[PDB]
Amino acid sequence: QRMEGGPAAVHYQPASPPRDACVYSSCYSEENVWKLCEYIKNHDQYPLEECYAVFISNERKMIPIWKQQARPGDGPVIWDYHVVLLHVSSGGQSFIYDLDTVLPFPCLFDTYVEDAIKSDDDIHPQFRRKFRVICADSYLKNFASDRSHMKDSSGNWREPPPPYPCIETGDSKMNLNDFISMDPKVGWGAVYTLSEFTHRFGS
Repeated sequence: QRMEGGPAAVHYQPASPPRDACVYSSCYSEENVWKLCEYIKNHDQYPLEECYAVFISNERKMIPIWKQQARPGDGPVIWDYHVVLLHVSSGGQSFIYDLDTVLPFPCLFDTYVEDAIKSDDDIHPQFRRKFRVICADSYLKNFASDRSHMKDSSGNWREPPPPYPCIETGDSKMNLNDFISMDPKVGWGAVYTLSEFTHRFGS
């Protein structure tokens, strides 16, 4: 026997609708997470300060993620970047909302790290993961994307765009590179190593 123990939110209520009821577009995870942040803001359930947009990438923009819908099985998808929502519940128990995972929606942090992320120990160093964590309030206020990165040079869509107008602010219409970048000298939020990330939010 082992005691898995602070306070565990055993009665946790999701901050989102059911997976299938959520606004989702394949290859637009930055916008899928943005829409979850907007839903949490307009819903009177959880404070926005408890929620974070998490960008996963690296210098070479080649990161493995396991348990992904786009590739069923034991092998990973190699993304240029991926975005999930992190909810740190009042007690300190963390939950991951990833609309692209075959793990539960939402999923306990430790379970998502264990099965989806795994250790960088025996991973080829060029594939190792870094994490930019942005408060959901700061993500909604500062994030802008004109979707120019999803068009070819001829101007045709690589993947069908989301069925609503481009997200913009007063300050910018495109700053997506400042979020995907894992340079701590650019952008909003904090950039973490895997060990720093798993420690901060993991039990």
